[PDB]
Amino acid sequence: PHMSSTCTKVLYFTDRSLTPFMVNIPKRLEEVTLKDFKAAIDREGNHRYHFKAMDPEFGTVKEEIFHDDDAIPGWEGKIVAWVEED
Repeated sequence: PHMSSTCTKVLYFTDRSLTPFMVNIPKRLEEVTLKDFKAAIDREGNHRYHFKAMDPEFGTVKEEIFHDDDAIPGWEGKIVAWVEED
């Protein structure tokens, strides 16, 4: 079963693993929201979400995002995220 090109691949780290997980979002990227990431990683409970971003002032940072509806940062079809127990 084959996927479309409107994939965005996500690497995510978890509290409970040393090795990242890789999953895909069936959205482009300018379309992915915390809602979609949430679903994709399908972990349940209370978590905090931090994402690889570039801020023009601080450089590369892990920027926390909270709201289902917020857009999430990525680059060239890739998202990098960290999940924690909250």
